[PDB]
Amino acid sequence: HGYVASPGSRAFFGSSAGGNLNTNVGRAQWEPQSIEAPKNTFITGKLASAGVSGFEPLDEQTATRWHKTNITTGPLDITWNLTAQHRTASWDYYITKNGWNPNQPLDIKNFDKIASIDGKQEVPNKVVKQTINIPTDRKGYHVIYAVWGIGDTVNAFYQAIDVNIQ
Ligand SMILES: [Cu+2]
Repeated sequence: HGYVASPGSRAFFGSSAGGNLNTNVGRAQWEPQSIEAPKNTFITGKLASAGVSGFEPLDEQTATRWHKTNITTGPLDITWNLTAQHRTASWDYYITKNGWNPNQPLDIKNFDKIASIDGKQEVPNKVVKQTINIPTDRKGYHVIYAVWGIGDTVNAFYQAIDVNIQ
């Protein structure tokens, strides 16, 4: 169990720790760490919630619905907080392509992978800091999809992150 705290994930921003910068986020208000589903679950319109019961409000998609963190292209520091550390297989990061439609349901086919870090089947610390590169053809509102793949189960934790790139 864990979430991306920086840049704040869509779920994290729903919690008091995230400043309640997103409203009406269902279970994300209290447990943004709990978005757990089998690996390779990428159902169109159900990426933000990973299809998980109680997280449905996260799946709404418009250009103005969610709070964005202002970022630049190039290096971006990602910080996860884990409320329950687990042996880890992988960390994968995707971002929406230039030209994607922010008023349409999220579809993984409209993202590129942009980083992949091997967990080496070890147990990470409760704060995990990684650096990924944001490609320079991205400007404006984009969604980063951060995926923590568990080493000793068939599951992953899924974190949609709303960013405004300038
Ligand atoms: Cu857990």
